[PDB]
Amino acid sequence: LPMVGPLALFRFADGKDIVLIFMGTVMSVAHGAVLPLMCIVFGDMTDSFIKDSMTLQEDMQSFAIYYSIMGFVVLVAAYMQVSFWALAAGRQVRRIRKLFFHRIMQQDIGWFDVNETGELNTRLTDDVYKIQEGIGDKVGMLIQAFSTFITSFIIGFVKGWKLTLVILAVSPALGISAAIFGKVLTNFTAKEQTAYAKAGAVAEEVLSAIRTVFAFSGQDREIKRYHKNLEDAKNMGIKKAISANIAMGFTFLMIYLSYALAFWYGSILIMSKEYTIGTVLTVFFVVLIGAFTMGQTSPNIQSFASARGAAHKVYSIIDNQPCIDSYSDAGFKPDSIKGNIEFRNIHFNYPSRPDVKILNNMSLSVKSGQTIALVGSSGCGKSTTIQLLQRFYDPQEGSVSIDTHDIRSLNVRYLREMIGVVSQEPILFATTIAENIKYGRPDVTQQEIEQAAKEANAYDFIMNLPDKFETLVGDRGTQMSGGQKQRIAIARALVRNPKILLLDEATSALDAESETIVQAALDKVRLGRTTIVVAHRLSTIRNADVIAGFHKGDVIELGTHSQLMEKQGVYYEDENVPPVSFLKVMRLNLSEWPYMALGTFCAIINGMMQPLFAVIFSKIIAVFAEPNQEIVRQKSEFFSLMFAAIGGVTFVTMFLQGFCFGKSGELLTLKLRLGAFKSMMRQDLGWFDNPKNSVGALTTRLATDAAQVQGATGVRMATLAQNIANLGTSIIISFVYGWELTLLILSVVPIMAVAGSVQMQLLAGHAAEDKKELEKAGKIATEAIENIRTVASLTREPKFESLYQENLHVPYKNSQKKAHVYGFTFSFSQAMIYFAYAGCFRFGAWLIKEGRMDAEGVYLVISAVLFGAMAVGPNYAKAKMSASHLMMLMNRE
Repeated sequence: LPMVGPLALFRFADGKDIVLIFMGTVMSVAHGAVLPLMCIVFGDMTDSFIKDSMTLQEDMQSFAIYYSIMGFVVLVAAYMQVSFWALAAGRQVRRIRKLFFHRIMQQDIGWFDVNETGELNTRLTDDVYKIQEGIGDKVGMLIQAFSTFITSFIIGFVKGWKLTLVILAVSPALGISAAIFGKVLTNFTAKEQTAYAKAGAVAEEVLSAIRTVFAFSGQDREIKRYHKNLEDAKNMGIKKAISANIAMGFTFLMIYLSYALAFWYGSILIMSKEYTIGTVLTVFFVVLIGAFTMGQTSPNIQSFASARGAAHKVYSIIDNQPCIDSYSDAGFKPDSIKGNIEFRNIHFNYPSRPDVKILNNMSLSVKSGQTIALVGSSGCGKSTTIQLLQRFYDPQEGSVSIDTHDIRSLNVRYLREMIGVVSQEPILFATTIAENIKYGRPDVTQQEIEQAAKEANAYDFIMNLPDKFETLVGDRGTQMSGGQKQRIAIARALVRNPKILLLDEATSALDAESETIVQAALDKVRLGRTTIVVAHRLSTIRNADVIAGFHKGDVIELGTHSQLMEKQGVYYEDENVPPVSFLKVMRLNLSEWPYMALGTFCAIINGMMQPLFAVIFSKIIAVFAEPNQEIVRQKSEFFSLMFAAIGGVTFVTMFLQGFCFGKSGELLTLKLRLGAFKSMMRQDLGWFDNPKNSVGALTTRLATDAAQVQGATGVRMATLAQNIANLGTSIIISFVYGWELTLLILSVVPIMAVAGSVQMQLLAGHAAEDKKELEKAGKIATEAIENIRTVASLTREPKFESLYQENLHVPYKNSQKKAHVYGFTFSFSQAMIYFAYAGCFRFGAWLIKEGRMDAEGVYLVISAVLFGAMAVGPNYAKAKMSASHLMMLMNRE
C-alpha cells in the first residue's frame, strides 16, 4: 500500500550510476522515437508503390537504406538501453544488499524480535529481487512507451488536424462499448458465479459425509442431484460463455467499425485533396501503435508500483537508525578492566511488548574473579540480565557499570570481545569445524585450538574426523549431536580469551555421557573466569562461592551458599500418468460428435476470416492508385461496407462458437462429473487408504479440473483450428502468385521467432543456472538472520559481511553476463522485424521490376503474412493433468 517518490527509487546512485541512468534514459527515448519513424517510412513506401502502380529504383533504394539505418539504430539503441539499465540495476542492488545488511546488524536484538526472521528473510530475497527487476527491466521500457506515445501524438497533430479526432471518437465508443460490455458482463457474471454454488455445495456436503450417513443409500439421491443440479449449472454455464463471447464480439465490431469510419473519413479528405493516402495511412498506424503502447505499459506500471512499494520497505529498514552505535568510538576504552560488574536500579521494557517490566531494579554486584551463578524458576526472566550485559537492551534508567564505567558510556565493540557468551544451541555456521572454532577471534595460532580441544575434551569425538579440525561439519549442520556441538561452541568461546563469561541454558538437552563431559569441561574452564551462568543444572548452583536469587526478574537475595540453600531452592505427470491422449477426450464425447463438428466448422470459419482482413487491407491500401476519383470513393465505400461485413460475420461466428462450445464443454463437464462421482462412491469402504484423497482435496479436484477440462477439450481444438487455418491461408495466398516471396518470408519470420521471443528468457541454458544461483544466494542470509544472536555474541557481523560479499561476488558476475546476453537477444528480436521488412520489401520491388508480381500482390502478400504471423497468439498442461486425474479416478473399478 505505502509508496515512496519516484526519485527515492534511486537514492543510491553514485556518479557512475547517474551517468548510466542518463544514457539509459536517452537511449530509451531514442527507441521510442524511432518506432513512429518506422511507421512514417512505411507510409512513404506505400505512397511510392501506389505512384509506381501507374521510376522506383532510386526511391526504392532510398527507402531500403532508410529501413536499414532504422534497423541498425534500433539494434544499437536496444542493446545499449537494456545493458545500461541492467548494469545500473545490478550496482544499485549490490549497494542495497550491502547497506541493508550493514543496517540490519546495526539494529539491536529488539529490532530483530519485532521483525520475525521469516519476514526479514523474505524481504532480503523476494523484495530485493523485485527491486532489481522493477528498476532494471521496467523503467526503461516505461520511458520508451511514454516517449512513443508522445511521438505518436506529435505526429498525429502535425500531420492531422482532425484525423486524431475520429480516433478520439472511437475512444468513448470503446468506453461505452465497455458499458454495453460492462452492464451485461457484470450482472450476468454475478448471476453465473452465484449459480455454480449449487453444484459446489451439493458436492461439498456429500463428499464430506462419504458414507458416514449410510450414504450408499444416498447413491441414488446424489445421482438425482446431478440429474437436476448439474443440469441447472450447465445452463447457467452456457449463458456465461455466450455472455462472455458477445462482449468480445461487440468489442470486435466497434474496433472494426471504428476502422471503417476512419478509413471512410480519410477517403473524404483524399478526394477532397487535403490529405495524401500515405499520410492517412501513416497517421492511422502511428495513432494505433501509440494506443497499443499504453496497453503494453500497463504491466510495466504494475511492476513499477510493486517495486516502489518494496523499495519503501527496504529504504525504511535502511534509514532506521539504531538505539546503539556499535561501530563508532563513542565511550571510554580503559584498556585495563578489573572485571567487576554492578547493576543498580535497572529498568527496561520490551520494544515490542512494553507491559513486560521484568527487568526490575537489579541490585547485583560481582567482583573480579568472583564466580557467581544465577538461580530461579524456569522462564522467570533470568536471561534478561544476560541480554543486558550483552548490550542487547538499553536501560532507560539504572546504573550498570563495569568497574566504575557506565556500560552505555563505553564502546560496544571495545567491550564485546572481552566478554564471551555461548548460544542456547550454538548452530555451527555454514562452514567447517576449523572456521567454527576460529570464529572466537579473527586470528589465533593452532596451539590455542589444541588447548581449547583439550580443555573441552573435544578429542573424544576428534579421532574419526577425516581431517580432524579441518573436517567439514556436515550438510545443514544437522550431523553432530548436541553434546559435541555444545563442546565445540564452548571451545570457540574459550579461544576468544574472554575476561567475563556468560552462558545461557548451555547445560541441558544432553545425554548422560555428554552432560557429564560438558560439565567437566565447564568446571575446568571456571578457573580464572568470573562467569554468570544461566541454566538448570544442580552442580553449577552448588559449586559457587556466592549465589543469587533471581526470581520474578529481580534480585531477591544474595550471598553465601547456605543462605541461598535455605531460600526455598528448586527441590524446596507424464511419467506418472499412463499413455493418454486427447483422442480419449474426444471419444469420451462420441454422443456429441455433431456438436464438436459444428464447433469445428465455426472455428474454421473464424480461421478463414482472419486472413481476409489482410486481403481487404491490401485492397484498401492499393485502391487509391486508380486514375479515376468517382471509382475511388465508390470503392472506399465498398470497403467500408466490407469492413462492416467482417465485423458482423465475426459477431455471428463468435456467437455460434460460444453457443456450441459452451454446450459441448458443459455436457462433457456433466458427463465427467457423473462418471467421477459414480466411480468414487460405488467403491468399497477402504478407498480412503490414501490421505491425499481428503475431503478438501477431492472438493478442489472436482471444482477446478472440471472447468479446466471444459476449457481444454474445446479451446485446444479451436486454437489448433485457428492456427492451421491462418497458416494455410497465408501460405496459400502467397503461393497463388508467388513462388519465392512465400519462401523468403516463411524463412525470415520463423527464424526471427526461434531467435526472437523464445530466446529472450530460455536459451543458452546458463540463464536458468544463474537464476538458480540467485535462488540459492540467500543460503547464507537466512542462516545469518537466524543466528544474529550468536553473531552479536561473538561480533561476527563484519565477518559474515565479508563472507556474504564473497558469496555475492560470483553472483554479481553471473548477473552481469546474464544481463548482457538477455540484452543481446532482446535487441536482436527487436531488430529482426526491421530487417525482415527491408528484405521482403526490396525483394518485392525486385520481383515487380522484373515483372513477376504486382504492387497489389506485393502489398497483399507482405501484409497478409505479417498479420498472420502476428495473429497466431498454457492450459494444455492443466488440461492433461485434469484429464489424467479424472480418467485414473473413474476408469479404475
